[PDB]
Amino acid sequence: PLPPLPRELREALYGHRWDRVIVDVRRTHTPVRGRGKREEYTAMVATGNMRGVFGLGIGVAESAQLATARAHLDSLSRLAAVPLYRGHTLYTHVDHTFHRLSIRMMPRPAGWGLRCPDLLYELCGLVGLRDVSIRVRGQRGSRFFVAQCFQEALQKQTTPHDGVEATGMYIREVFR
RNA sequence: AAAUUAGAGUUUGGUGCUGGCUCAGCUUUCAUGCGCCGAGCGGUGGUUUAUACACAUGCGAGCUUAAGGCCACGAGUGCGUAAUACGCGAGUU
Repeated sequence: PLPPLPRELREALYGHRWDRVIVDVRRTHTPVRGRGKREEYTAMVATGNMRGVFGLGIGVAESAQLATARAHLDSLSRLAAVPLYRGHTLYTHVDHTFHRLSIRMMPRPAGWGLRCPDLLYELCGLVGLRDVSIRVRGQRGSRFFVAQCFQEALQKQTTPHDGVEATGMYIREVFR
């Protein structure tokens, strides 16, 4: 089989910096009419550029290298952009729930460090979150749902630069 | 110049739930093995944790002009007490 790569993505791999993280690789099972038990390796690859554009890719195949390569290229096909404060923290408090998992995410002032669970440490270093305290609640037994949940939870927040043109009201003085 | 939330493994042919068990965290013992006991300056800590069990012996309240004058402060334990207790807040005959 052959995985796809476009033309205009080939200004980006020559463009931004990039890092790659496999989320988890999982072996599923199916007993099938005719020959027996067919398995697929499902692989989940995250890819960011450490400046606030994040990507996820889920891939399914028969063997582990081909599965991780498919999810590797699927993530690099699928990128979404996430606003940060100066590349280290998120704008608001963030709460979200994918499948039924209660993530709770807070901003922290820069130089707090990442106080953060296992895979989400590489995830926040991937997209570029240097200073965030998180906790995940509910059944945390799946890596895939915390990855997808984290992508949507990043996409939830609100940006202040879409106001100053049209609110008549200037937005500055960040002194605590 | 206000200093502020870590999970993972475990259940099933697999997936997700459902809550439980465990490990990684910090603190804690004259704990129990195995090993050193070089020497000094120190902090500190033992509620002999328990027995409010039985105490050998020695010492802990004597001072002072026979006689008289002053020795209810210090130390220990938590039996009893669920409220004249203890804490907090007002006023006192």
